Amino acid sequence: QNLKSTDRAVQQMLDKAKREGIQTVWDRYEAMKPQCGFGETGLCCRHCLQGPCRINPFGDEPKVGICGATAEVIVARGLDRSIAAGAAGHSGHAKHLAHTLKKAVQGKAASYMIKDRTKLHSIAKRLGIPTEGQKDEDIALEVAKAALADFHEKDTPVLWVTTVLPPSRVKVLSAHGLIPAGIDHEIAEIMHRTSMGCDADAQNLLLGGLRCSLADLAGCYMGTDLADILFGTPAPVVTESNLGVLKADAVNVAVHGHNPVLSDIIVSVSKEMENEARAAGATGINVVGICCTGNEVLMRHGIPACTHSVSQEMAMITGALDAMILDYQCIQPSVATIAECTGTTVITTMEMSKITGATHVNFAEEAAVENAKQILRLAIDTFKRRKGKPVEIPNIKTKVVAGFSTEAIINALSKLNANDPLKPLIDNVVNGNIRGVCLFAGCNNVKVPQDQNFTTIARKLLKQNVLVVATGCGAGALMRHGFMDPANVDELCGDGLKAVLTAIGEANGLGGPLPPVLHMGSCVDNSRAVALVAALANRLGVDLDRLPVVASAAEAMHEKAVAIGTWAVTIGLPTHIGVLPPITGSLPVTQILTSSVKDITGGYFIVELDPETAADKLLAAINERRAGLGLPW
Amino acid sequence: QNLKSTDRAVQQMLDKAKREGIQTVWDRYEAMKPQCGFGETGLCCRHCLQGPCRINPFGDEPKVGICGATAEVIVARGLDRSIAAGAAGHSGHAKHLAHTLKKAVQGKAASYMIKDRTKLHSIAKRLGIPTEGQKDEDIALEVAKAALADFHEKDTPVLWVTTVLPPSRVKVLSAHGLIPAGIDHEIAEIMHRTSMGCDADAQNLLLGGLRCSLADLAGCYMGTDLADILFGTPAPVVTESNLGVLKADAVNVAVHGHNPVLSDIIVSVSKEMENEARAAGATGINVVGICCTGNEVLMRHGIPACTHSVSQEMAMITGALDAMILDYQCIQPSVATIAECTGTTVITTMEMSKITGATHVNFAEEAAVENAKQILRLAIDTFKRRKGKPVEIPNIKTKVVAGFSTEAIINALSKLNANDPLKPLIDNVVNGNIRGVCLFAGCNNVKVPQDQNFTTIARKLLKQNVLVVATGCGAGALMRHGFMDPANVDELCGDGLKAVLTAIGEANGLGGPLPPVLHMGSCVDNSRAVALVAALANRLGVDLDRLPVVASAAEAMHEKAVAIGTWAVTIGLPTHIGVLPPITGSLPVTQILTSSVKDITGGYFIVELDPETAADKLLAAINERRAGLGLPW
Ligand code: SF4
Ligand code: SF4
Ligand code: FES
Ligand code: FES
Repeated sequence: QNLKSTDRAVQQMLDKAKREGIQTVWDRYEAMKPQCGFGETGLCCRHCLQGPCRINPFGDEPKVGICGATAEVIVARGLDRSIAAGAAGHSGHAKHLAHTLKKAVQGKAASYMIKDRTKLHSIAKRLGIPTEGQKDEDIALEVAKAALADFHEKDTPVLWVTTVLPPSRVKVLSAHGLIPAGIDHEIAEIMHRTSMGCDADAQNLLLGGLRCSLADLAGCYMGTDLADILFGTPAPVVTESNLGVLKADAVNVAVHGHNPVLSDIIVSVSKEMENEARAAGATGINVVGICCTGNEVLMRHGIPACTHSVSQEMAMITGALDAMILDYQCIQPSVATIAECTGTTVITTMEMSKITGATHVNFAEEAAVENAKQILRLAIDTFKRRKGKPVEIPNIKTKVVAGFSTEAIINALSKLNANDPLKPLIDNVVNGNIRGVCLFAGCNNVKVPQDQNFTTIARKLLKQNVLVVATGCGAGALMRHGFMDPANVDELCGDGLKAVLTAIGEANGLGGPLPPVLHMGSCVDNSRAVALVAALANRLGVDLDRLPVVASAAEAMHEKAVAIGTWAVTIGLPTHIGVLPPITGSLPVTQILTSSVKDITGGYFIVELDPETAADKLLAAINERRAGLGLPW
Repeated sequence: QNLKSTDRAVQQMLDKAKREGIQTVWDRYEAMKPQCGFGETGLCCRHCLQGPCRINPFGDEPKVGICGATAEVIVARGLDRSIAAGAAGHSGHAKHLAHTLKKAVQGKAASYMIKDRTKLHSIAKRLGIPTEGQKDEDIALEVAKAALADFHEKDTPVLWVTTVLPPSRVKVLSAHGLIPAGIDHEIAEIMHRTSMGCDADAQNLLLGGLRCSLADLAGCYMGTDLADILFGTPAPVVTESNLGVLKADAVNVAVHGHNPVLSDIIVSVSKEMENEARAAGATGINVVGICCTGNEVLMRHGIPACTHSVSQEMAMITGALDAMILDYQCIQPSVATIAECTGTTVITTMEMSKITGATHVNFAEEAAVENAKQILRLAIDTFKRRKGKPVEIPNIKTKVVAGFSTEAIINALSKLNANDPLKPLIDNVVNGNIRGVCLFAGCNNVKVPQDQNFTTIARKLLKQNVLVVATGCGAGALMRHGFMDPANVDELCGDGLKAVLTAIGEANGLGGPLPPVLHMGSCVDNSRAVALVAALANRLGVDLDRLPVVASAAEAMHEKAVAIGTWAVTIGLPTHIGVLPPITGSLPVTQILTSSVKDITGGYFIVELDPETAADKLLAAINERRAGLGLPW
């Protein structure tokens, strides 16, 4: 089972599923082999009904699409629709939060409120919305208004791009026409330009894709900003991760999907319902997180993380998961089928994301506390029905220190330098105690043994003194393998990095270091990494493409991860991807994305499936930047 | 060559291309056979990097997507992205026109103006924009404002849906949550819901697709409205079609693509440049149309139509096409490669639609007359370079009467009844002289011998007294085979229909009938058909799904045609498609789109690849509606 997952709790559940004849994501992958080579290389097009068209990677005909579309056009068009789809998901998320903030300050949804007043005012100030003399509810109205207005064309470009990147970066992107006009505007224009008989120049196509990736960044940043206003900016917290956080004698409820609008409320109400749960024979309600909405409540409330991404079905296989509460994105629809076997109540809550066979409970922000009790009451009923059944919760978990928003990282550093909090970080970059910064982001992928690329690359970078930060299921992978436990700093970290992590943790009075990897939050919270890196660029007076900062989507899966990787490249970072994206069928497109895009944005993709080799390449990219700043490396 | 195209001019050029070794769309189709069966049935998914996933239509594994996505989810998600892509193209078109109207009345683009004042005021009135006491430029500002606002969420739904359908239809659609909130909003929500681990219920998915098809209708209607304001509402015109409208001794310039913003200007300036052309040795500038922008200038200016859709390359093979001026959509990118062989100058003009190897000339509405002269001067240079070369223009053309906007049809009918212009049409429906109405729309497709389904079905309906109207390349197909020449009414039309066409043409004082098929314009001008049908519903006091009106996308190709077919079904029409859409891999999805959707919208798809059989089915659908209104049939 070690070939399927490096997670020991997951291996245990794989044996249980095998015993019980429950089919998993790894079984459905095996049954799909060998996979279509035209699709894996990107050489397939179904954009019109004359299709499908395919192109042999090598050999004889077919060599060209029926309408004349070349390999490089087919490959670029497919990549562009992937980016637009990713943009649409982060965008839908952010829009949901904007409507929620508006409803809240309109007296239309009392379960919600302005919790982070300081964040509200600073966002307002960055957007140019006057706060002086204004009611909080009115400033929030204006901020929600601004969020909604960035989805479409208007007199300004998308402000959740132009106001969050340093002016030098914005000017570089404007010079190539890459600043988005509107988030949903860019998505539609991509779908237009990639439809039949439209855009048919690889460079032109890919420039459109860079601009749409910045629409995805906007949606990520907007999501983070709005969730922080509504639910609070994260600060350091300690909790646990992996299947052992389930408790046989509790009502176990997974929150799964993406939007905290839902899960934050589940968390607060579940506390209101402890006695009801106790009456039904449970110790209480055990809320646990899966995928990004689980990261959101881990970051803000210390809710333990159960599992992530590719292994999400295994939480159900324990037999102890009473409910799985979903909103949207990255939920394997297999869970609805598996539920019949495992007794789990799968509940969908959003009108645009249903799963045949799951129970659907409309979630209205207006009725949030009421709807959440209805949902938790299904959970308690389910708990009562497994009275007497044996469960198999692997007794396996790790300790997780998390909650490192950019504000929290700045505050932590401020203990070493109150008026110039970034300076201590930059001092150690310069003296070599910190070689550079690597962001791990994105998914697990069934083609890669689960977490093997994230932990292999992270180990080699940490030994090399790289400051490692993580989000989404990259954070999931590293938390489940101990990388967020400060007790593993001695084992994992090079001396220089250890020194810095220890110097900062001591100064935050905890007699021990920060953890080996800093968990910066959900995948929209990749925007936090951007804020940090942009703050560093600004403090240094250089652009981002001169900083010794890289990203790694080491086991990428979702269209969203493709969108994130592309905007990492667009804002100037060397960006590793550890799964093959469908571009290998076109050497010209590959060459653009791994090399000449350096001349446009200064970032570039690093395609490398071998994790030790990837680590080497990421170190070389870091050290090259070090060299360009005139530092030793 | 009769197996490739039923057009004799196209057959002649196919022989020339074969002789000269120039590869065509039919050669690239042959080279693609046999085509992938997973893609043709819809059983393939590439929405994440764990893919590609496929599902055997029959047999053993694989039976399910790696994430658990079932055949019916994969099929519905693919269909939904097709609809969104179609919506995005009609939407981009309409947006282009809205910005153009705004620029114009802002003094920012003098080449453009309000030409149809009456249309401006009636649109303003239907939108609720006050006109009383207001300057035309201010009303136009407000109308452009309203157009732009329908792309996004706001206090009202999309008004180019809710104000163009009768209230009873809007209430039916609202009851199922099908009214779009915003055009680009719906496109992005589709891309979101169809991304991995999101919407996974076929019924839910397809309801989203119906709503996004109404966003496509909005964009079509908005495009028609805005192009009519700027360039004039069409009125009856006489011209010609097919390759014989090219003239060896003229500068032959094709306008190709979709937006009249461009082609209308090419038309007017080309007249300014006749002497320049005469100086270079040409008789003058011969502007001819291809695909929908060619329909637009045919409808408004009587510009002859050269060719359409699948056979567009053949205009170049004549050796006489000096320039092909493009904006976006449905242009085979092969034209850039073919140009090197044929001497044609291919010119792109829109930043989001370039073709490697073509010359690009930025077109700015602000500089429209200047840019258009630069472009025509490339044309004249090209003409001069084929001095002495032999050309092969097939001496083959048809006469085309066209320009039947809904306003023109109402005016024509008004000659038989001034204050109740629709009544004479309805009288003849009732007495049986008109069996019902069929709209032919959409593309040619290389899998079908060109035009064979459109003319076979049209012949059998016309004999049965059906009033046939047509748009886009369905209009192209029928015009090129004589169906828009009033001299063929005796041959083609049943006696009842002949009677009516003759009664109306005589009353419009022309001593002869209207043509056998009424050309209602480009594919956005399918909205004109909607206005007519809605006016008929309103005059009858019934909804559209009680009218004896059907649609046929008999040789569909583009995502746009899929979008149009789906909104035809959504507003209540029996809607034929004559090519297989990728839904056959899922019987539940097929059953929804061909049968239970009747219970939701009253319309339904009719999938039939055999044209005689299709005609039978369309007649049965018409006669069933006749029966439901209590009429004989
Ligand atoms: S767009 Fe071109 S390459 Fe794609 S399916 Fe249609 S004919 Fe084939
Ligand atoms: S979304 Fe599901 S069915 Fe589609 S490629 Fe990914 S794993 Fe396969
Ligand atoms: S030919 Fe397999 S993905 Fe299309
Ligand atoms: S397997 Fe051929 S279209 Fe994907």
